[PDB]
Amino acid sequence: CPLMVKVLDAVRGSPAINVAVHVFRKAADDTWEPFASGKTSESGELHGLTTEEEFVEGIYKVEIDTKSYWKALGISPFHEHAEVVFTANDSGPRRYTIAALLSPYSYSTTAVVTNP
Amino acid sequence: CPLMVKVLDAVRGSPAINVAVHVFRKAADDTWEPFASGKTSESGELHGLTTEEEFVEGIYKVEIDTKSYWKALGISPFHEHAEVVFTANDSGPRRYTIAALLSPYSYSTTAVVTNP
Amino acid sequence: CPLMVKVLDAVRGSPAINVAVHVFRKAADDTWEPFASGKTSESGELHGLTTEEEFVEGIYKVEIDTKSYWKALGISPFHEHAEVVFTANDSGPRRYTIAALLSPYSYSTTAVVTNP
Amino acid sequence: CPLMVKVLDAVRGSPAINVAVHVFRKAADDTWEPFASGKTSESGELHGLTTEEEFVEGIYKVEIDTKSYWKALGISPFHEHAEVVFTANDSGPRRYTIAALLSPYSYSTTAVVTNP
Ligand SMILES: Oc1c(Br)c(Br)c(Br)c(Br)c1Br
Ligand SMILES: Oc1c(Br)c(Br)c(Br)c(Br)c1Br
Repeated sequence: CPLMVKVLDAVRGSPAINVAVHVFRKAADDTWEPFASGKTSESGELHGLTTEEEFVEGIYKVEIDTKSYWKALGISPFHEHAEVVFTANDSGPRRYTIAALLSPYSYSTTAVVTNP
Repeated sequence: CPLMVKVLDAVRGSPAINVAVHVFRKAADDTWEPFASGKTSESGELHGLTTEEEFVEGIYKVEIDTKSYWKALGISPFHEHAEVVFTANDSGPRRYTIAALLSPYSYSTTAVVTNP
Repeated sequence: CPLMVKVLDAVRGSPAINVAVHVFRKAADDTWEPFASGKTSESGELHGLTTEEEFVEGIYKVEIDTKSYWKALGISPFHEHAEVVFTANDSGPRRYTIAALLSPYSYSTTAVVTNP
Repeated sequence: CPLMVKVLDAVRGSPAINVAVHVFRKAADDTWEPFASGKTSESGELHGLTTEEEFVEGIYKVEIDTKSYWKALGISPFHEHAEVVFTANDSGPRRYTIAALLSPYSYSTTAVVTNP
């Protein structure tokens, strides 16, 4: 899988488990079309969202439902979610790991991109 | 002004100057409607985006044009922009400072909410 | 004052108030000698640590007592403290702002160096 | 191995390869004694620093040589290194992953702690 998402909880110092993640791709008509979704595992990771064949060149958006994650832990966070928007595979296929480091009032997101 | 944005450049170690910032408010149609905008100053700050009278409760999105910023510096960026989506609530501190720390392939955004 | 520290709390989304900060300067014996110290204000800032006359080139260490801060809030922390070690250089901007963004199991520190 | 270090480059969006890492443990006499060292792999990871038997309860310091990393890339960074100081195994053996996200003038470090 060319697209992987990893979510970590900066309060507990652990993977953020069962976090919903939705991926969209900008369509020719400039609207966000559903592309893939899933939930993070016990390791805070989400694999198998797509394939090299399906993951074509385009602008993508990964929305991580951080609000539900914090609310489930008894915390009312600042952000509705964490959304990562980026152009992918414009110079050929690449492997993308989208990491998100979560705190109730702050989050960091990083992309580690490597060749297939 | 109850809403301010501050942006920093983690590569140069300085305020991120002249970064375009657009604020949107979610409408009944669930669409994003332009609310306020501007460019960060020499101190990397943007104030005077709104007033207490106009800044009512609701869902807001702050989009920071990080791609144009890195492009101007000749550094290849990953993200199209940095979006901060949140719900403004009156039963909470009155002033919101959205700080964004930028790196070409990584960014963090934090909300510092305080009283006047 | 050419050196200032600002600390934020990523859990509460506010300035980190009353955090102990100690500055050390590396001596010829390669040991750390106390240089300046204080506690962050209600705005999470610490200024007036030194003067331009005293702040000569050399290696400095800023230690932020993050453990005592989280302990006071009843949240189990990971780090003993946050250390920022750097070389001050005259052939570079004159003012240093060391910002630290705190989470119980994660922290980021950034240097914003500017001219007067 | 109960102690792993992962280093990422936030400018290139890739693992930070060949980064020197030194680990120390506070001795009964309150000085930092050498404990283990190594360099990050092509994946930005450093495994095999210690064992469950050797990694006893104590205060540890992981110093990541970020300066040499940036200098080798033609960049003069702010920090001399990134040092993570923490108490380990005080409630029994744990597995620690110390992650460091690097930028020339900023760095973030997070600890993901899990049971053996
Ligand atoms: O003033 C700030 C600076 Br400078 C940095 Br860097 C960060 Br991160 C945050 Br949050 C604030 Br508020
Ligand atoms: O594996 C990672 C972990 Br763990 C953390 Br924390 C961060 Br930040 C990043 Br980027 C990666 Br990739």
